[PDB]
Formats: sequence, C-alpha cells, structure tokens
Amino acid sequence: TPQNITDLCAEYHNTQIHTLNDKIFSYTESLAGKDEMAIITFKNGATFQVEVPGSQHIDSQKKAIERMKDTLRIAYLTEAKVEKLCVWNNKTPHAIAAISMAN
Amino acid sequence: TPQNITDLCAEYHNTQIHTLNDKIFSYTESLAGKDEMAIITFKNGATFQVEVPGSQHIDSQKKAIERMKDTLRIAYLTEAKVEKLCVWNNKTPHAIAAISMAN
Amino acid sequence: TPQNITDLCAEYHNTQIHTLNDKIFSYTESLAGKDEMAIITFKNGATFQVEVPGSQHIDSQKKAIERMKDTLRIAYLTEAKVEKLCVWNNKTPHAIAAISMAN
Amino acid sequence: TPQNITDLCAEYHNTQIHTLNDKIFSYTESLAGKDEMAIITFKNGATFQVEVPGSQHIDSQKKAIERMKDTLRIAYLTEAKVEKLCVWNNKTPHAIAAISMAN
Amino acid sequence: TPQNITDLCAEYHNTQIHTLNDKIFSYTESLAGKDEMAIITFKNGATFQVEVPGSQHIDSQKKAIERMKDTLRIAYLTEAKVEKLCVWNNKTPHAIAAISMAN
Repeated sequence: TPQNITDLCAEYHNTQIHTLNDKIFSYTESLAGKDEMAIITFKNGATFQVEVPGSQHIDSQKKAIERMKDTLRIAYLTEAKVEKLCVWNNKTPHAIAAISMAN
Repeated sequence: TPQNITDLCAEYHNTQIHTLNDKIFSYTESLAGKDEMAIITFKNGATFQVEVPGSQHIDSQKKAIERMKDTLRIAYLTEAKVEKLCVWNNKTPHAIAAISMAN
Repeated sequence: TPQNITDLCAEYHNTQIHTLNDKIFSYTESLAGKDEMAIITFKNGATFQVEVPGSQHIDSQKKAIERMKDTLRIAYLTEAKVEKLCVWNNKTPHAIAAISMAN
Repeated sequence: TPQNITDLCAEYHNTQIHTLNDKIFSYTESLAGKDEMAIITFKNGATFQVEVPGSQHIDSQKKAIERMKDTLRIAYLTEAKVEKLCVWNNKTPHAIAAISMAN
Repeated sequence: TPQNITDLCAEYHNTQIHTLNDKIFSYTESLAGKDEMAIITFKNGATFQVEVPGSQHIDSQKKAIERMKDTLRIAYLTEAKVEKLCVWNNKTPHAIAAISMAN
C-alpha cells in the first residue's frame, strides 16, 4: 500500500499535489440541491472543492466523501495546518482526492 | 462550478446573500413535531432557520440539511465568524441554502 | 413561523418555558434497556430528560431526539450557557422539546 | 422515570454504583473482530468496558451502545470528570450501564 | 475478558504491540476509490493505516473501522498521546487493530 500522500497521488490520473502547509482560510457549504458542495480556500487564493456525489460515486465513495467534508469542516474550525492536497485538476475548482495534516 | 457563495447563491431562485461578519448570537433547536428545526440569530437582530426535512427533499438533500444543522451548532459553540449566508428570502425566518466562514 | 423558543413553545400541547441562563450541572446517560435515557440537571436542582425513541413516532422524530442528546452532551462538555428550555409539563422529570443557547 | 443515576441503577438486576469523581486515565478501542470494544480505566485502577453490540441486542440497543462509546471517547479527550458509573458486576471488566458527569 | 490492549492484542494472529507514548505526527485521509484510506505517522517516521472496508469485514467490522478513523482524526487534532498500538504486522504499512490512549 502507498505509505504517504505523494505516492498515493501518483496512482491516479489527472491528479496533482499542492503543498499548502497552511490553515484553511474559508469554508463554504451549500445545501442547495445538485450542489451539495463544500468549498475551501487558502490565503494565497487557491480554491478546492469536495465533489458533489453524482452518479460517478459508488456507495463506498459516498461515505468517504461525507467524511472528507467533516475532516475539512473540523480542520477549518480547529485551524489545523493542512500540508498537501492531492487534487483532480480536470475540474475547476480542483476536486480534493486526498489530504494530509501535519503539525 | 461556482468558486464561492456569492456565485453559488445567484444560481438559485429567490436566493439572496447576506453579509454578517459576526458570530451566531443564539442557537435554538426544537424536536417538536414536523417542525424539527434550528433557528439562529445574530446580534443585529437577523433570524435565519434551516428548513424542515420533508416532501421536496430527496436523499442527498435530506442529509445536507442534517450537515447544515451540525455546522451551525458547532459554529455557534466554537464562536466562528460567519461571513455571509445565502438565504431563500421567500421563507420567514429566511431559510438557509448556504453559509461561508472565514479565518 | 415563530422566530424564537417562547413563541415556538406556545404552539404545542401543555409545554412550559423555563428560563435558566446557566450551564448544565451534570449529564447522565443510560443504555439500560427500553429506558435509553439522557438526564440533565442545573445547579438550581431543575432536572430534565430527552424523551425515549418510540416506534409510533416518525423516524425524523427519532433523528431529532438523537440530535438533542448530542446537543446536550456537547453543551454540557463545553459549558454552554443554556437560555431557555421549552418542556412538556405532562411528564416527570419534564421532557425537553426545545432549547436555546446564547451568551 | 428515575431522576438521578443511583435511582436508575436500582431498577436492574446485578447493578452496582461506583463513584469515581475523577477523569478517565486511559481509553482503549479495538476493532479486531467480534471484540468490537471500548475499555476505560481510572487512576485508582478500576476498569470498565462497553459490551460488544451482539446479535441479541435490540434495535435501539445497538445505537445506545454506539452513543456510550462516543461519550467515553469525548469525555476522555476533554478530561471530563466522571461522577458515578452504574455497571453490571457480572462481567470482566464491569460492563457500563449508565454514566453521570458533573463538574 | 482481556482487560488491556496487551492481553487483547495477544488474542489474535500476526499482531505485535507498539509502544509509542507520543502524539500522531501527521494524518492523511484519502477518498480516492479502493484507496479510501487513513494513514498516520509518528515523529520517528513509523507509519500505520486503517484497513479499507470490503466484504471480508462484516457490516459491524465496517463500523468499528469507521469509528477507528474518527478516533485517529480527533486524537491528531487534539494532540492526544497515543500509548500503544496493536497492529497486524502481515501488511505494509501495518494495519491498526487497537489503540490505547493515556495522558
């Protein structure tokens, strides 16, 4: 199994790593339908989203996606420092595939 | 995909942004019949609610409503500054469609 | 729609508002069969309980009841000042129907 | 309904109240199959457990059991003072039936 | 029956207890399909993971798995000291079986 975020991020297509080593700057949640979306930004301006559960989301991928939203909401409120983000760049804002937080 | 709440907001009907830049002043929760609701108010007098889960709402929308209540509860408790709120102005208290928090 | 716990409490059957403006003094949780219950008391001796999840009431009513127990546990742990409680008087200890928190 | 934990602990067979008035010293979680367990200890050496949600547990029972493990984890992590524990003294360690926390 | 992470760890196969007595150094969460994994690291470099679901793990095993992920997440966010880890040494990185936390 991959030991970290980088080697984990190289296993998929259309993914790229971003080293933020910074705390989330803003958190946006929308419950307005078809856009069950969470959007975060950092101070430099970089925006990322947690992609809405469309049909390309199994039922094992719905749970992991909800978890990701929880992780971001709490990482935001606790001001936790996010290290790197492995993101799908074929979408805009870049959809988050993985996250690592390090003190 | 909208990069923020202002855009995310203008995407629906009867929606309206509301800048707050204030923490939630009060949080009310009620489990009394068909009105399982949460009400939040700010120091300036503004009172918003999270709609009641029912009829129109399917599945992904029924649990986004649950996440929204969780988000408001932990935001009230942690005294997080809510920047803006996209609210459905056709309801009273104005229902919440989206929220953004910053820093 | 009522815009606060007092008004909201006025729409139901034999409910009563108790103003506390204090934090919860103790929280008791019991998983002992049939009487799955949560009890809270304030330093002033007042005692309240969240009603146990009957099947005869809808499932959204069971999710509300579960949320309420989370809210009380987290309110107790963080020492949130509870403003008012809207409870049903036809029970003993009195069953909570709504709660407001504010500083 | 019982209004305190000592009353309540008395409605059952083979129960026994312990007063700790102390925080949880350690917390042990395990997912190693059929042994889905939580184990808490206090400085005085006492050890308690939350029973595995077996396939003889009623509907609500499994869910109250999940709640009790969430409570112990959060109590441990926040160093919340545990007042008394109502345990069944016929298991090793004593299975927890109810918990009370007071400042 | 067993009362601590050690006894409990010695009742399964391919398990070894790891004494860490330190806080988790980094936390990595991944929602990228079939790689829905949680990987933690400690200061010395030691890496562990929580085994992704599947039909090998009964639904109750899926739940202890989800619970273990939440525990790892708040422990990291709160900087709780993790004492010992009981891990399956037959995989790489070693898969976590039980965790003990002690202040």
